[PDB]
Amino acid sequence: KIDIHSHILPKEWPDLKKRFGYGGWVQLQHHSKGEAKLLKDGKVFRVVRENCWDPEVRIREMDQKGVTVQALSTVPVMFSYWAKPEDTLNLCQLLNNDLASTVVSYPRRFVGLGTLPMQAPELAVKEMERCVKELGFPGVQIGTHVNEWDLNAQELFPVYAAAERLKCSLFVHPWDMQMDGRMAKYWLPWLVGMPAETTIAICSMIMGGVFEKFPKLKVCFAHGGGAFPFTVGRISHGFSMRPDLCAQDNPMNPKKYLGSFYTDALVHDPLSLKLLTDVIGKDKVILGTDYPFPLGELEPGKLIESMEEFDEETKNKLKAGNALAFLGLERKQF
Amino acid sequence: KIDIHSHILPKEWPDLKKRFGYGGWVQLQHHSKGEAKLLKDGKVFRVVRENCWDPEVRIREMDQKGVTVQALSTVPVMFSYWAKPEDTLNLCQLLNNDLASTVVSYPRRFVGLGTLPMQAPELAVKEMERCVKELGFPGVQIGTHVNEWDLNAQELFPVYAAAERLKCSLFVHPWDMQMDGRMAKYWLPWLVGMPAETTIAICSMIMGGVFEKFPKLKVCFAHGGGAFPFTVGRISHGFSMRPDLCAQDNPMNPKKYLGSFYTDALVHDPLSLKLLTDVIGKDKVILGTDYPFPLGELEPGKLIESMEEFDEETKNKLKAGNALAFLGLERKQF
Ligand SMILES: N#Cc1c(-c2cccs2)nc(SCc2cccc(CC(=O)O)c2)[nH]c1=O
Ligand SMILES: N#Cc1c(-c2cccs2)nc(SCc2cccc(CC(=O)O)c2)[nH]c1=O
Ligand SMILES: [K+]
Ligand SMILES: [K+]
Ligand SMILES: [K+]
Ligand SMILES: [K+]
Ligand SMILES: [Zn+2]
Ligand SMILES: [Zn+2]
Repeated sequence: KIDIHSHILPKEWPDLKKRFGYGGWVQLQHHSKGEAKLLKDGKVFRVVRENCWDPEVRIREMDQKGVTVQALSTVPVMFSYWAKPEDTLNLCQLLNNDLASTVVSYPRRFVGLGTLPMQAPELAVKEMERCVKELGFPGVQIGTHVNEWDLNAQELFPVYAAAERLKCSLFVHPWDMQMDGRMAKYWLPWLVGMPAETTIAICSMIMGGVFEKFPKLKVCFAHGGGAFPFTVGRISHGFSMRPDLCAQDNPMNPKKYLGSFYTDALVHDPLSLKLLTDVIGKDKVILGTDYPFPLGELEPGKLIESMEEFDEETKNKLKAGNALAFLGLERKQF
Repeated sequence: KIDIHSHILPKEWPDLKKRFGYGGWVQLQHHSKGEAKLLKDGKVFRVVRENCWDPEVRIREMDQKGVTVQALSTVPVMFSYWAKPEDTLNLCQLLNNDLASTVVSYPRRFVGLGTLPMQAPELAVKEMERCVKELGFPGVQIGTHVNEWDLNAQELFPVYAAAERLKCSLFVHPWDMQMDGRMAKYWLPWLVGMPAETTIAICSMIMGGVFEKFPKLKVCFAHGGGAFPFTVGRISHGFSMRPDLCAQDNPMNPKKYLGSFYTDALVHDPLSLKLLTDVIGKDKVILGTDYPFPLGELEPGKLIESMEEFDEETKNKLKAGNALAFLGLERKQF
């Protein structure tokens, strides 16, 4: 029904080294029909298909797979938290506007998840205010960390305060793992580095008092919380054993916040999905696909259809019900 | 009945900075009765009790907790893979001999797992052969990586080949995670760094072809494999979707290796333990405690015994049966 985890790019965008005056950016080249390359200062790193930018193609594959709504967000490599703040804000506004146009073209099939200049919180609050009031976005997508800041950093608290005030949902996506060293092999940053990033982000928001200070803030973590649903016992036990190290910014045990945030259902395995629903809750698991990248779910929702343990009310919660709750929307997409 | 995961230190050892000519080593200083300080070049990093060195104290606690046998291994901070090879080997002789003398004093309560100078595979094979033949150890404890080498590195294959031949089991313990920067907070190196170090180690051994090339090698991973039982779906899926990044040293899928290695049961929560035996297998999960450190299990086997889902045959496999099969020992312990 609803896919909370899908990425989209504009059909094109200007040379960002020319626009801003320094390198490190991502561009897009239509080298042949139906395909395109993603470059970084000339060096290609991935090839994408038409479904990465063309909404016409996405709607076709959405009807084919049974998907009703896609929550569109940018590709996390575009976060650009490393750049100068004024330049990231410029890029965020470019990416957010293209999202708004794609959503208003098919308001029954798309919702928008914006991008924020997280390195400059005063600018990110303003761009969030524009994303909610003007662009009508139900939420934004942010990384699991912002340069040397984990999501516990006090500098980020005005952004959380604004998001809780604006009723702006947060989708926390892992990015900027170590790409070299020992991690330059076996696709380790994707297979292991990204789940570790999400686990760090969950712990950092819990022990940083984020969920405590902003109880109404609605957060969702990608890839089923990473390793958190399995390692929560170790984390919870460690908090109890060393409160001098873990209980200084927030005194509550991390298990208290089970049921205070969401994760997506992208775990590929039924055993992993059952533990996910068992630990996080049947009301806090949302169907996500990572469309259109191949590391995601090929048949959206097939893993939830196959679970004989879930009743039909629970399947419909993971397929679409929990997405509506996290986004703060109603059933207006028949 | 059997605890495969417990650490012990010698009561004393000389000034290592003077023994080897450089700093960075660990010293044990007794400041009070029943307590001692661990120093890294004068700076304390934890206070330990007498049960970390005194075997008499361990015996009393083992009787009171119901533990028949402890597998004694050194504390991973003593791995010393960063130092000169001939100096780390010097330390391995000191640690393994002291480990050996504690086993001969109570030979039905202890078996030894020696330490090796893994940064010099040729010396490691020598000292390991000495451990098995001259000292009688059924295995050794090694880290999840040796400097820039992961456990897939072909430089370490002489260690694996000697292990299959000598019938020497490998207990792989996470160590040398990032300790500073973003990880310097909330005990993250132990709560998140250690499980991730172990997940990387399982992936490197699988995708490096270690289990295929040494099918009789007996390997056990610590802390329930870290994140592997929960994220094996994503790891297996990422292997099939990108054979050009993962399948260049071993074409077999990671799922085919569920059942080719052991993990301990140190996962603290019932749902984590049930998933652990669902993925790794009821015959490949071993009771481990991390004695005497507080992050471990205070009452060994209490979690296993409380599992209503398990039959008595399964509980005995986790309590002692799987440890004996992994260590390759018979019931010489009454
Ligand atoms: N290596 C490598 C490599 C790279 C990069 C190298 C350096 C910077 S990005 N990008 C891609 S495209 C899909 C994508 C790109 C960026 C973030 C995400 C988050 C997710 O959906 O999982 C997915 N595919 C690759 O294999
Ligand atoms: N931070 C910090 C910190 C440190 C260190 C800092 C730098 C080097 S060690 N050591 C201890 S003592 C038990 C122990 C020490 C070393 C490895 C293991 C593996 C296991 O869990 O069994 C346990 N406790 C701490 O909290
Ligand atoms: K919202
Ligand atoms: K920053
Ligand atoms: K053995
Ligand atoms: K137990
Ligand atoms: Zn994604
Ligand atoms: Zn340990």
